[PDB]
Amino acid sequence: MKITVVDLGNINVKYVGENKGRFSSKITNDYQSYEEGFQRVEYNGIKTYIGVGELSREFNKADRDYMAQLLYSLAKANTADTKEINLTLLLPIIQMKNKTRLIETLKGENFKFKFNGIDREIKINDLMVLPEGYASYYSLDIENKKGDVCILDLGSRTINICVLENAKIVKTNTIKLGSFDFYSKIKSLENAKGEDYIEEDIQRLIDNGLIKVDSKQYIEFLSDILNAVKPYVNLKTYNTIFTGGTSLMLKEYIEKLPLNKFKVHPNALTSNVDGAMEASKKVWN
Amino acid sequence: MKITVVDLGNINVKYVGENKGRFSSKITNDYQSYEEGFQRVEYNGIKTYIGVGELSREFNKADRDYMAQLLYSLAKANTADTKEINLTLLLPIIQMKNKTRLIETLKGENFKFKFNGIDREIKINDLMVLPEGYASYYSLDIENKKGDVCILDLGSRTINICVLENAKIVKTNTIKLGSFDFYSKIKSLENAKGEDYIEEDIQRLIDNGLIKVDSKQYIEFLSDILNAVKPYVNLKTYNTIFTGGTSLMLKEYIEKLPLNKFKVHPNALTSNVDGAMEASKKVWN
Amino acid sequence: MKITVVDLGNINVKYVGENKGRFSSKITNDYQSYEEGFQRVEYNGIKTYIGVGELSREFNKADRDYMAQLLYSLAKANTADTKEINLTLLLPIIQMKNKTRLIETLKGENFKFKFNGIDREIKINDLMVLPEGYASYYSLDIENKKGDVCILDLGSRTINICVLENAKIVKTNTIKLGSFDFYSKIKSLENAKGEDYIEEDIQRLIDNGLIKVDSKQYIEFLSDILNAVKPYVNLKTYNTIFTGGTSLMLKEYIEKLPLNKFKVHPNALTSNVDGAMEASKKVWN
Amino acid sequence: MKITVVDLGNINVKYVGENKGRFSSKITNDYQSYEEGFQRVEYNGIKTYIGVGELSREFNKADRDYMAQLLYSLAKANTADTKEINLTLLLPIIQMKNKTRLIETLKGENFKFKFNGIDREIKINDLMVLPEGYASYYSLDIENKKGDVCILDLGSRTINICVLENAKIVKTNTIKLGSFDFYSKIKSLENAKGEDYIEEDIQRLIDNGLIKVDSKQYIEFLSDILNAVKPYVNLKTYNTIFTGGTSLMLKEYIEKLPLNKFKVHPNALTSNVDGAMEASKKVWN
Amino acid sequence: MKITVVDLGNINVKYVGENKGRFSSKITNDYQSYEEGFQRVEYNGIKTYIGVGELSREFNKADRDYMAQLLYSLAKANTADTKEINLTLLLPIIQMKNKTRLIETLKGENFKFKFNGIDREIKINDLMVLPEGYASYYSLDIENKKGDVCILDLGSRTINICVLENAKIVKTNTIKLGSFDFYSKIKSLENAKGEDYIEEDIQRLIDNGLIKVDSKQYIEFLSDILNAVKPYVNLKTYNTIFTGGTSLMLKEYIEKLPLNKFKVHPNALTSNVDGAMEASKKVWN
Ligand SMILES: Nc1nc2c(ncn2[C@@H]2O[C@H](COP(=O)(O)OP(=O)(O)O)[C@@H](O)[C@H]2O)c(=O)[nH]1
Ligand SMILES: Nc1nc2c(ncn2[C@@H]2O[C@H](COP(=O)(O)OP(=O)(O)O)[C@@H](O)[C@H]2O)c(=O)[nH]1
Ligand SMILES: Nc1nc2c(ncn2[C@@H]2O[C@H](COP(=O)(O)OP(=O)(O)O)[C@@H](O)[C@H]2O)c(=O)[nH]1
Ligand SMILES: Nc1nc2c(ncn2[C@@H]2O[C@H](COP(=O)(O)OP(=O)(O)O)[C@@H](O)[C@H]2O)c(=O)[nH]1
Ligand SMILES: Nc1nc2c(ncn2[C@@H]2O[C@H](COP(=O)(O)OP(=O)(O)O)[C@@H](O)[C@H]2O)c(=O)[nH]1
Ligand SMILES: [Mg+2]
Ligand SMILES: [Mg+2]
Ligand SMILES: [Mg+2]
Ligand SMILES: [Mg+2]
Ligand SMILES: [Mg+2]
Repeated sequence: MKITVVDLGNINVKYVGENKGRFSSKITNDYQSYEEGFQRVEYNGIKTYIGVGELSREFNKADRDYMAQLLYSLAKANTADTKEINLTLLLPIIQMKNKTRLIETLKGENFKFKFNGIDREIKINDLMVLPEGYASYYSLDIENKKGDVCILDLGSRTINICVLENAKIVKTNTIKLGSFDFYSKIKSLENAKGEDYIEEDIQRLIDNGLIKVDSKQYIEFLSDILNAVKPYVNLKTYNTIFTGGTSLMLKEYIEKLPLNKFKVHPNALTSNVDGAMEASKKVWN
Repeated sequence: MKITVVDLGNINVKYVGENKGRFSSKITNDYQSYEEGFQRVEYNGIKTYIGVGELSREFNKADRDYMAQLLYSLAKANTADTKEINLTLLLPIIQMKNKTRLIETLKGENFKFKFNGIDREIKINDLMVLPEGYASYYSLDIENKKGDVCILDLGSRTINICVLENAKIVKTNTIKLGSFDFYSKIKSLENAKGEDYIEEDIQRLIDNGLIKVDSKQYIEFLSDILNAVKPYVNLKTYNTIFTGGTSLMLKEYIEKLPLNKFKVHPNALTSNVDGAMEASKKVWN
Repeated sequence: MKITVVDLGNINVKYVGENKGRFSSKITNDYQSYEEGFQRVEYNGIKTYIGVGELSREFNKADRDYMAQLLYSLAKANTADTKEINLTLLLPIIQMKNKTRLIETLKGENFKFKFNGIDREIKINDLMVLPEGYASYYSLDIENKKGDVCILDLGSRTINICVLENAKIVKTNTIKLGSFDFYSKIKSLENAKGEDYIEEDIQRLIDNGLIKVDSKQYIEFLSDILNAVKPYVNLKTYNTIFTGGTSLMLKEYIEKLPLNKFKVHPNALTSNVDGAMEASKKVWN
Repeated sequence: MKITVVDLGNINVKYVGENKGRFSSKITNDYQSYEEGFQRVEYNGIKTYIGVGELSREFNKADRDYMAQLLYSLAKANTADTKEINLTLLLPIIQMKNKTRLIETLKGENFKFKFNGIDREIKINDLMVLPEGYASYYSLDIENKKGDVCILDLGSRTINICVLENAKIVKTNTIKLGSFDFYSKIKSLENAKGEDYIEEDIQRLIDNGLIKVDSKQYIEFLSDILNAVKPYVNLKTYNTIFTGGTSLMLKEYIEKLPLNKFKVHPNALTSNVDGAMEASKKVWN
Repeated sequence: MKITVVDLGNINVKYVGENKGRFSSKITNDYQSYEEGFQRVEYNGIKTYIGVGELSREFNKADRDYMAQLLYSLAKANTADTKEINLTLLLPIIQMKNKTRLIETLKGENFKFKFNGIDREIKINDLMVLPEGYASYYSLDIENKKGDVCILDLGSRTINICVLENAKIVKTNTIKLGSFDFYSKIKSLENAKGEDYIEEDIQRLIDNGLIKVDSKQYIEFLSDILNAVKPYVNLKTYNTIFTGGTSLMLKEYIEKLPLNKFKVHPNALTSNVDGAMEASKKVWN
């Protein structure tokens, strides 16, 4: 009946159902004393405190314990009364076969969990999966659908390329690259001097003004994500729709490019989710 | 019972049966993840995603894996219920003997294939073959049949000449030339500067306004396709019927010629198919 | 006085001067702590660690920062005492005009650089440029020069065709294709399952026995590089000289072809360099 | 002052001045990257690379862009110092009136051109024109001049007949036929099987041993060029002087004919040029 | 003359010279009455009792009072007679520049100290520094040097990764993680109940059987140190050499991994020291 979309992501989880929103992908099974005060979920006796701790850098995200974050998002989006829903997950455009390993464990499965002590249960009627990037196309404006575009989802570790002709995909590819490698690069020189920073506590430092990131350190990352797309796409052609949070981290610089036709998608952070929302409406409704 | 006509072509496939239409000749056996979203066919365990990828530039088109495109066209034209049909293929006017190598593999053969996952089967009662150009004559209007005409099919790589006297052919020839060489010429100067274009993604660029093709670049191609026909035909004589997609690419210029009597065939893209359709009606029906 | 030849290439750099040799085209500007242990060069304050990192997939290789690799090759080939030399670079056969943008920045220019901390300087008397493929002809044996041959340089991303009549070139063309697309194809299915491989760390895997490349995966690449040469050359004619590293990657299979006269050039990896070496001798000496 | 003779021909250009010689009639305006390496001429901003490309099959050779080949021959025959010369062109024996359209554009005209980058200029004092065949008579030996002969110039597409009584012409005619039609005939069956040959790259194949031309395929061409001369000449009468390159292509067979008196002209390839050379000497000198 | 190697470490000091050995990194400046009975060193009037007390958790170990432990190790390794030696210290692979701040204070410096009341003096001819991990490669067996390996030094707080191709390093990185965080995790739940344990007195408890460490508490730490290496290395590739004491704390579990090729280095505790010993021999001797 109700429909929900969950982009697990590697550093941010983005859910949209009856109530939309997002949070961080950090998950930790470590023991914690002041449980009342964290965001936590206990599934079949194992507890996880979300929003803090490690990052689960594992690739191939159909097996990276996509477990407590999913239920937490389901609880946070819908309400306690809801029992049966329809899930529309978003896997990368190169790992779409892994849905076989994904449906077998979720479809027609009843999940009971605490969600901060207020225990509840939820079932899913049917599961659905879409590739990242492709979904963001549907959220796109009509003016861009007609032409030949190139959805370029710049994730945290995955760049997903989906070249769309007049309402038909042509090229579909994935590249291992994103903001995470940039964070590793920054820490490679920061931790070197005397410090102890890591990939998780390094974006907040830039936000709060401790890491003096030079203007050209972003230019290098731009030219590195564009020296990995030439074999598959010519950006001057194929009017582009930059999406993903990484785009907003470089929006002030992506607009100063020698590209003849392009744009940065509005609400890029939630585009891949909103488009999948439309698609789910089209299918079930 | 039912009749179908399939012009495989080198850059466009054109089929006409219960439901007419066309598509691109691009075929690729490359692995693709998001299979659901492409147009695909799996024959005896080998899969092909049609409409994207390579071009299969091989000449002598009786052996260029005329395999998945044919079945895809058969499925797209007729319906799932249909089992037995009559095929009327169109080989060039110089490769008509190769029908021997063509009939032996198709006549009385049952073909089973997926066609985007909805597996089906089809048999062909008898196979028939006609030369390109000659067939387009039958689709021609009556006013032109009476006179002495010269069907000039300007394909992508083959110019087929069929000189018809009063309902009887006289001269029959094939020339290696067409729009593909023009595309190669354009890329020879475009890719030279800094670019990476190829023969496949170069027509769309002209359509979408990135390649500033000069007016005389078409004039050169016209005079090059006419400096290859003088030995066999004098165009001023033999009222001509330009056909093939290449003609429409030059219709605005072919009409400004110093030729005493000529025309560009209407629906030239599908003339060679419609005429063969009439001929098949005449034979079986 | 001294003469040097440098084929920058896209995945391998090949230099021949007083001391010949080669290395990888990988270049990275990323900060590195243990500088002593890498191969590095600092030019006008920007440092580059060669042999590791990215690949610089940019086409039109007259602008792809052909900068630190060139000086590194110059230092590694000649000795510290040498000051003035003559450079004979090798551009592709379709980008030979870009020498205008190449000579203006190098001719009569003194370059000072570190080369692993032992700072030195070097000047070049005059610059010279030759097209890829054509140069490899001169390294060829006499038995093949007399006839009508077709130098077919199968690079990593560029196939360069130079058809030579009796000591005179006829056809000259470039095609965007090579081993890099094959690596992308392999990773398209390897990274799909659960892995994280990329075009750079994928050949070593084949060498060390982790990627079970099927025998027909090479056959597909052969027939794909031969379905891109028919319009320009008929391989049965024009006795062929396969060159480039890609040929050695397929030497065991290129010899089982239905071609009437052909061969795989010995030391194909360095043929395009040795031939240019002869030509430079002829010109200056 | 100096004198030059230029037989443009349809497949071979033959010039004789201070330095004699010949080359191929192939001309192409197509863009080419490695300009240094071809034989090229740029006239008033349009460039042509001679010796490669198309063939310019147009008849009535007073308008077939007789433009870059002429200047190239002039430059190659004479030297850079020469400024004013006397031209003696050779039109067919049926198109001798077209000299009106030829003199108006050349006489007293200064032509400036590059000739492979070494720009130069040249003027012509007066222009002269002679018919093909007739000129070859003057190069003939004295033993044949006295009698009643029949100059039979077997060109590539034109057979020129000039019947000479005792130093006076009687019959003068032209026939559309020659080696080009034979090449078209050969390709009509070669390209049919699977191949892609054309009239331009088909003689070299015979020379290099790929086309197994049967002995009687030449006999058919002989009897076809002799079934087109009976109405105008009886070959048994009128002791004949076969000239033109086509004769050398059939010299081994023309000598086995049932003709009472005949011969194949020595240096037939250059006879029509040498005779015109004598005539020019007679007129101006 | 004599050579010594000192790995200060964060929880263990490891020295190798004329006499090898190790001890604990605990250092305390606190006053102690029964001085005779402890291991102590007094430098320029400040005394330190080694092997007991605090731990000096400071990172960037080029400034963490690397002072009394160093001299104590020097005295314990060599003998009283020795005056001049050569030091080969081991900094992490990300803090190798700090050698600048290290050499300035030690090179050519005479140090006088008590060493349990028997005052003595020592000078160092020259100082040398190597990165952790890289040094352990030299102690490795020949069978592993030839291949492409990945030295993975699992320290107490630092994981040092050095990817070695055929005798050449490629990737060099440091990660803040190790056994110390595991000890903090254990105490987080032990001290919670009623206890007062700390990171220093918690390993001995496991050894002596008071802390019932579950088998999966080590598995969590394994998967946490492997969820921090995927971005930089794929462990299935790059045959690995686990080193550092942490490896021995998990040797019984590291061998049950789904890794295709790996091993735990013998004498892992002293590998990083022995390899540096070889390197020092190579350089000075
Ligand atoms: N400057 C800026 N950056 C943002 C904002 N929101 C997200 N980002 C960046 O976008 C990245 C999130 O990547 P994400 O789209 O979640 O990757 P995914 O989880 O793999 O899909 C983070 O690294 C952020 O730095 C924002 O509001 N401002
Ligand atoms: N301008 C224009 N060109 C067209 C159109 N349809 C087809 N063409 C051109 O016609 C060519 C197709 O050639 P085709 O007839 O399929 O060759 P064949 O496959 O060998 O028979 C393409 O290169 C197109 O550029 C059209 O609607 N407009
Ligand atoms: N099997 C094998 N392959 C090789 C060898 N050397 C080079 N190659 C292949 O040749 C390719 C190098 O292409 P290259 O000639 O450098 O392209 P270019 O840089 O554009 O000129 C690589 O992808 C290698 O896989 C060899 O010794 N054995
Ligand atoms: N066997 C042979 N044939 C030749 C030779 N030279 C020229 N030919 C033939 O002669 C023809 C040239 O015809 P040509 O006299 O130039 O015709 P034109 O240009 O119209 O005057 C070519 O088709 C060649 O096959 C030769 O040395 N040997
Ligand atoms: N089980 C076991 N563990 C050991 C042994 N020796 C050392 N360890 C562990 O290894 C760790 C020492 O780490 P270390 O290599 O000194 O880190 P570093 O000082 O930063 O280089 C300690 O936490 C010990 O628990 C041993 O013999 N047995
Ligand atoms: Mg994403
Ligand atoms: Mg056609
Ligand atoms: Mg190359
Ligand atoms: Mg002639
Ligand atoms: Mg250590």
